Amino acid sequence: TTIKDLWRVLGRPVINGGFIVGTIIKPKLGLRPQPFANACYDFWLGGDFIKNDEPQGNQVFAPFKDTVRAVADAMRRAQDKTGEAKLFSFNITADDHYEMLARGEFILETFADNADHIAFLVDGYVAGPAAVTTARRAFPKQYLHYHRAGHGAVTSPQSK
Amino acid sequence: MDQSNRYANLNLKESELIAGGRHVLCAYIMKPKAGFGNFIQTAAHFAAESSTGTNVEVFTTDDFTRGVDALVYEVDEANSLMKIAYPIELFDRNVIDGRAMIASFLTLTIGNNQGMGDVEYAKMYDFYVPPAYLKLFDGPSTTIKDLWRVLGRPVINGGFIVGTIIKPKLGLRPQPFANACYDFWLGGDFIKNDEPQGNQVFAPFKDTVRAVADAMRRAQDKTGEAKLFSFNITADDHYEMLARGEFILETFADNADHIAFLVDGYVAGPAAVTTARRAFPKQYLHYHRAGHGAVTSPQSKRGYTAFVLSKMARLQGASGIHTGTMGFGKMEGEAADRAIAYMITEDAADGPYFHQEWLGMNPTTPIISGGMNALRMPGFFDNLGHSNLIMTAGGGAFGHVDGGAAGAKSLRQAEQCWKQGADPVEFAKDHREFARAFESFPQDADKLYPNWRAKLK
Amino acid sequence: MDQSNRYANLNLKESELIAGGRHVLCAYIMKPKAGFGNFIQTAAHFAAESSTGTNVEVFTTDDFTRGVDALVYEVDEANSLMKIAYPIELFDRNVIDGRAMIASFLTLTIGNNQGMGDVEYAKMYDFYVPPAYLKLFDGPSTTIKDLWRVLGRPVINGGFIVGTIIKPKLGLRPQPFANACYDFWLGGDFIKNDEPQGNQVFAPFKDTVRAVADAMRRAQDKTGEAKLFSFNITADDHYEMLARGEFILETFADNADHIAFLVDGYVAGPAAVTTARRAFPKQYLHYHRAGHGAVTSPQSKRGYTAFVLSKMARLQGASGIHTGTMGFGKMEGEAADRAIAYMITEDAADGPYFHQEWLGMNPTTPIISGGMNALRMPGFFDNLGHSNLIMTAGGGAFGHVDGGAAGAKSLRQAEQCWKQGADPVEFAKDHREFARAFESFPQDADKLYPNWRAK
Ligand SMILES: O=C(O)[C@@](O)(COP(=O)(O)O)[C@H](O)[C@H](O)COP(=O)(O)O
Ligand SMILES: O=C(O)[C@@](O)(COP(=O)(O)O)[C@H](O)[C@H](O)COP(=O)(O)O
Ligand SMILES: [Mg+2]
Ligand SMILES: [Mg+2]
Ligand SMILES: [Mg+2]
Repeated sequence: TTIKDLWRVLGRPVINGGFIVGTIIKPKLGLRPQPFANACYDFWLGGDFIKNDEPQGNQVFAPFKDTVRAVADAMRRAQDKTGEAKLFSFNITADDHYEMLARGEFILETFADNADHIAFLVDGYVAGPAAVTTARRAFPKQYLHYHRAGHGAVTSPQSK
Repeated sequence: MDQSNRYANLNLKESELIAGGRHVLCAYIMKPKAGFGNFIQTAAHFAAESSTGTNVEVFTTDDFTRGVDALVYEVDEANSLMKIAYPIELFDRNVIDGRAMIASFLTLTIGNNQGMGDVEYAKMYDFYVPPAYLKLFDGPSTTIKDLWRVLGRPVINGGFIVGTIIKPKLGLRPQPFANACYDFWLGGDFIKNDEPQGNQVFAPFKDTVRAVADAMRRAQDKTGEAKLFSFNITADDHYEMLARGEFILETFADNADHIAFLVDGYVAGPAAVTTARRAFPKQYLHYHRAGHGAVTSPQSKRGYTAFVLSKMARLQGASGIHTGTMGFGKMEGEAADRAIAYMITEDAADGPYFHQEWLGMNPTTPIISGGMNALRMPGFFDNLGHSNLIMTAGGGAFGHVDGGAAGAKSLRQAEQCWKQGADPVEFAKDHREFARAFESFPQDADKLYPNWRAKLK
Repeated sequence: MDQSNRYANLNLKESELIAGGRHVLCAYIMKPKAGFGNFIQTAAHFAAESSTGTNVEVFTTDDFTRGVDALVYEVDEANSLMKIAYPIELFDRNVIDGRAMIASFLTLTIGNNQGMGDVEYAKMYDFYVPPAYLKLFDGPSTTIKDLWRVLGRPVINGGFIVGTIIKPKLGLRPQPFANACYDFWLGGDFIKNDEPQGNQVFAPFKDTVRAVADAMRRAQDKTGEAKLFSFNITADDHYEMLARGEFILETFADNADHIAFLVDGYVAGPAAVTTARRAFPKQYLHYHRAGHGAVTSPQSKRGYTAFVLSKMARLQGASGIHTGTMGFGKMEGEAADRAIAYMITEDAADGPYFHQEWLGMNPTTPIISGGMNALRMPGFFDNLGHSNLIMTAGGGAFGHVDGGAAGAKSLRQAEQCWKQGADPVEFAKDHREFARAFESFPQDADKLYPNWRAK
């Protein structure tokens, strides 16, 4: 999957479809499911794409399934209000391959007719290539968003 | 019962329906049966049976239902033409991933309407799929580019893939089967299973797969060139398809990207095509259409055309589909079938009634097969205009008098002649294997090249 | 190229080919195109393209190959008849369990031969399957007995299952859909999804399944009788079919044995039918044949007949298949179609060309549907001779002027009229739901019972 597939969902040209206006839900951690979804809705009134901040998932104060359901409702509301397609990139990173599958399968089923508006975020540097491949091979029709948190430990020019 | 007031709206404009992007359009050639309704009444009942209604009024109908009715928007009784607009909300979607299914498109648009007692016949000639519905289809994941890359060809306009089918259709035991493979691969690129070859008692699947893998490795060592094989993994059982594909990839090992999977998509159905597309997206999916002629033949006034079949196969995710020889081979076909190839390969193309934008959906290769040989190829290519495709010649290769390798070479040379714009008889004087195709198929040579004897001596 | 010396052996005796048990026999109505070969030459080429050959000689052919050639063994050019014997070794088998696949039978016997440039047309009217090949097919695992048992009927000759289809075909949202189910179930037994109903954006699958399960509980509590539902689980993706079926059974819970699974087997194909048969063998498999008319219609001279389709469906494992109304309803059909029902229900039966022994393979129910209503049923049963079947009437139930429940009772009562041997107009004098079906469908009433209003 490539940006072509995001441009197509947005109704843009599939060749040089242009700039995708995005954000990250901030606070990095701390928003409960409904204030999280309220921030999504607000941003989507003027923007295209939202990604989870890299550590957001299934914290005790923002359970994964409740957050996924509130975000799916916010996507429908924002799309109904604006008449424009909206995208979300969900963190499905886990140590356990079966947890990654369980997260991705739940998201696609929940988003239903908006399932092609979903990207899957993987923290590929800390979880490793095995986690990246789990998402690439299990969900090849969903845009795979590689987040590189931790890379700076070796990539910095300060490191030789 | 006259349902034309509900199901016909001839004041709708086709460009507004296309522009709106909320409807699938289908164009049919139809005739009412004698003693029932007129053309519009019959077309209206056809739309009702293809969307929300039945042959009588039901008291459970509400206005929400009426809003998703399929509508007859254009008729031309003189040319037996009927066009229907299907609201895209009617089509079924997967619960697991929200994607489209061709089974739902088929059920509504060419399902029960094919058994109506008040219709003599109705055949779909074209369909339009708007962006909102088009993007929900799988589309191809692997293309000819992936075969060209393995062959060391350019990934854009990589050219002609010289192929064959292992003949006899059935009857070769595993080692004679693999020997024919090896012989052809000394001069050619690609081999496909003949459509029914699989796990017959006399040619067990695992033994054949192992012998073919050894023949691929020996031909590649002998020639220094990459070779391809397309295996039939068709089964009624999904788990048998998986078991066949998994065994092949493991056995071929470092040559696993040289493998294509063949599915008899018309007889096994879209479910079998989707099993291969979704289980093995990194393996070229070769759609074989055995049985299609029962509806696609122009002799049939029912079902759908080969153009419609080919267009659906691209949505389903075939990497390639058999498009026929366009009148140049042994099966039914016409020169005008070149438009089928353009619909499945281009990003934008014209069907008989609708223009289609593919929005970057991957192309489906036209696979040319059916009574082809070296002698018939130049005329075929003149009609199509290119050779960025796979052509398989079973009888044309294994019926060459000097063997499979010579027959493969004869097909390579045929395309080299067409590419150089050469006269085939003159060209033949300097290309033996191609000149020996004249002697292997002397009935084709007398028809296509009269007096080839006097010049080829 | 004339291949008749190899692929035609008209000295073979059909009775010896049957007795040998080593061949599948197919009977076709075939016409050659002009300017090619004569009838036998064309039939021989047809057999070559349907077994071991092509249109030219290939030097890889050996005598072992010649031994598995399909052979033209009988021709009747005057009646355009061609009969071909296929050695059973030709047919593909599963690597995982050694069983047969209908996809291989179809590929060889009615595959590429349907695109031949030298044939005008060729349609299969009958086929014979010997014991050695027959026993390798799945066959049905669930039958009408399993529905009769759930209904509390005798498991032998349990009788007529009163059914409907939820109409509108599409458009009802989940609660309006479930309300129509509840209403019909107050008078009837069985409800099927209309063939395209599934997971439309306006009627999501899980919401509809949950509302229907609540309606089943309410109708069962109200009536004290068991109710059945046949859900469409058709999908291109095998994993979507499993996901739909698994959700339904879990949701219906203690009513899970009241569920049948509907598969659009002609458009989704044999692969979809086998997914349901093998994944859910304890759930009645309802084969819906939408699209079949493109080849089965007598207007077509290609492909195969409805008889051939129905016979294959029994081998595939359909618990039931739509066999049509045999000319009594809105779809194309002939009264002679009663022989289709007998082929799929009996242990031994005659097709147009071949007698078939089923060796105890389970029967497939004839599912009767398509423009049926209470008025048309007596004539239907008189032609068939029995009512041990499922009949679904969508328009016939939901077009009844007094509602779905009354619609259901008119169907029940019209079978009681036929079973009792009563005159339908006299019977209607004492059965109001039946009588009101005459008022609901007055054009059918005027044709079938001329002076019903006076009486
Ligand atoms: O079995 C055969 O006849 C072929 O292998 C061709 O063999 P030959 O080269 O010897 O003729 C193909 O299956 C047909 O081409 C199918 O027709 P189509 O491509 O139209 O679907
Ligand atoms: O959609 C329909 O038309 C039906 O639900 C019948 O509804 P009605 O009762 O309202 O007519 C069935 O699918 C047809 O009977 C199929 O034909 P067949 O059984 O011949 O395959
Ligand atoms: Mg971040
Ligand atoms: Mg073939
Ligand atoms: Mg129906």
